[PDB]
Amino acid sequence: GSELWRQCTHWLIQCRVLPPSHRVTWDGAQVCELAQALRDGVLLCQLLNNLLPHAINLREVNLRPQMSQFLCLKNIRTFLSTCCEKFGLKRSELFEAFDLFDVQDFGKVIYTLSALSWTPIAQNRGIMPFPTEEDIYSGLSDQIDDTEDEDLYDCVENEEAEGDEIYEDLMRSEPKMTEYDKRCCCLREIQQTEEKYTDTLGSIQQHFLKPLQRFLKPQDIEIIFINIEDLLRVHTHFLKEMKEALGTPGAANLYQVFIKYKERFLVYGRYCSQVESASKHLDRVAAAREDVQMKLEECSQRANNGRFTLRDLLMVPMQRVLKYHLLLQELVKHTQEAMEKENLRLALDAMRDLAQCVNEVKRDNETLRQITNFQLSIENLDQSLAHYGRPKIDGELKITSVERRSKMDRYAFLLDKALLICKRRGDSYDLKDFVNLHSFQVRDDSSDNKKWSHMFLLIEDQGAQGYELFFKTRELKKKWMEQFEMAISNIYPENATANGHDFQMFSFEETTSCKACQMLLRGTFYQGYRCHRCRASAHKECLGRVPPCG
Ligand SMILES: CCS(=O)(=O)N1CCC[C@@H](C[C@@H](CO)Nc2nccn3c(-c4ccc(C)cc4)cnc23)C1
Ligand SMILES: [Zn+2]
Ligand SMILES: [Zn+2]
Repeated sequence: GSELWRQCTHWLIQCRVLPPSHRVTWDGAQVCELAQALRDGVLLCQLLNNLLPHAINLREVNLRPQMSQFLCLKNIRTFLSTCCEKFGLKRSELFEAFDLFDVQDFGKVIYTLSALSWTPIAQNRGIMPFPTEEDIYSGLSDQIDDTEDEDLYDCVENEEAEGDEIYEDLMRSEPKMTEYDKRCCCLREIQQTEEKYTDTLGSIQQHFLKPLQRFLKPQDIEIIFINIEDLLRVHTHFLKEMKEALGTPGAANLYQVFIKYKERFLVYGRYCSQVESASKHLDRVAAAREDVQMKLEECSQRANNGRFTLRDLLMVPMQRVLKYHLLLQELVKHTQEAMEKENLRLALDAMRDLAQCVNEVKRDNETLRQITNFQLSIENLDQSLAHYGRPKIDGELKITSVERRSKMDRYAFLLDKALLICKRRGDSYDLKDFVNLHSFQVRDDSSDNKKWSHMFLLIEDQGAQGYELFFKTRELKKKWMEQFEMAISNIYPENATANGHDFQMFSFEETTSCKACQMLLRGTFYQGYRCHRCRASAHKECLGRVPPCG
């Protein structure tokens, strides 16, 4: 007998889609909060996965589509497509992507979730459908833009979950006391998981790599396996040197093994950057060749008795390097001697930085996936989008010239170095104007609260050409103007031109270190800045601390 959207919320909490502590759950919550929570299609996609195992492959979901209408619509459509394919819903029971994204018909989205709650697939899973037996969605268009909600995704599967299962299934150690005894439990775990790790590396080389060489070209082996044989080397040595440190009573040398191997573990950059490319190539040679497909089964049978496939095993190196800081965090907790706790604290710092190095590669690999998708959907685009930096924001806007008065309804893609003025042809987008942001600057003019009256300007440094940018709400103007400020700030960062330097956004392809903080320029895409004059490379926040140019 409660309003239908409140029933939907309760069904969503039951499907483990919404955190029970979420504001949407609370008394007094407005229907707009449910629309904001479902808008980007992430929870909706998770909802189908919670009802049906592998209804949606995580690689098909954009897990954080913050400022991208493009990524949001892809998610909503995936959710919608899976609904008729795997849940057997009719097109009449389904809503159109904009009924949710631009809250054109929110009731329809609720009806669809009700149809979904009433499907057997869900009914059987123990979950109570809804309803058991007015007009509040009309003002939704006006309220849809409101606050980044980090906590909204608490019930969403991480990208690294699949890999963490395979890792823990393998590293599974056999199963109160004092701090020293607990400290010894940590040391034992560090060695036991490392031994299994080095053997797992060995298993990949011996039962997969070497036997597959008879089936695959050296080219295919390089793509699929990368530097697994080099990782085996580093670890075979790391294992020997770590055991020596654990061999001497007291293990007050252990931390130095970690430090020495921090630079040696840089070989992971190569592994992390090519791992997904490897997986897709492995998946294709396997799908095309029945002989390779059968050999992989035999390799899996002879190595672990069908427990792990090669595809699962190749996810293990990224997981191991993420665990080092966790195994050291627990050890340092149970280390109650001032110098030894501080020595291991330095090793922990070195392993946390390696965990950040991992995550930077992952982020940049996700950014490239986004860029290549933008590229395919954008027509009349001659330029390669990867030369223009990171995507900042994308969606509909209204535009005119500085002198002109009549506004044109356009679609825009903002990246660090460029603004792409488009007009969509259904799903594809026509590039009408490619604005290079190098010569432009943002100017806001206060002169309100009328749809599309919220405007700022894009003015050229030569005063040559201009643009008046109009947005539906004051919230959308705020969102867009902040991203333009962020973009322009990345083009001309603080201290870019200091001490004779000409620091510009640069995408390093070779392993470079910051000339100021000595730390790695982490990642594979626009990692930082370069001065063409003295060839100095730095982090955005480090430009001040760089010695002068010549
Ligand atoms: C030279 C060959 S390459 O393969 O290394 N090569 C590829 C193309 C991209 C290159 C860009 C450089 C820029 O500085 N980044 C890294 N190099 C080494 C390592 N890395 C990490 C890293 C380090 C440790 C761990 C555990 C995980 C990740 C992150 N980021 C880089 C690098
Ligand atoms: Zn310089
Ligand atoms: Zn730096």
